[PDB]
Amino acid sequence: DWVEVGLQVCRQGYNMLNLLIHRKNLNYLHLDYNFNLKPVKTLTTKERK
RNA sequence: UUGGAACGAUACAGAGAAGAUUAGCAUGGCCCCUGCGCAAGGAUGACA
Repeated sequence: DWVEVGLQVCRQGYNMLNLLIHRKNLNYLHLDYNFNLKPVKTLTTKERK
């Protein structure tokens, strides 16, 4: 069903973007399920860079 | 007891300013001046 494929692709794209986010083993950027990227805390300027 | 992280965390410190800084004397250069030495050289005074 097309809805099932859409859900699968949304989950797979979330997984791929999550893999890209934790590329350099940095865990202070969180990607929600609505695909909004936000820091998990008040990140320092070096970590922001 | 044994693992995450280790380009991190914390601790200390944080003037992340700006610099070869600055006073005296002697040397050295130049022009005199003064004294002495050295090598010569000028002009001049003096009777029986």
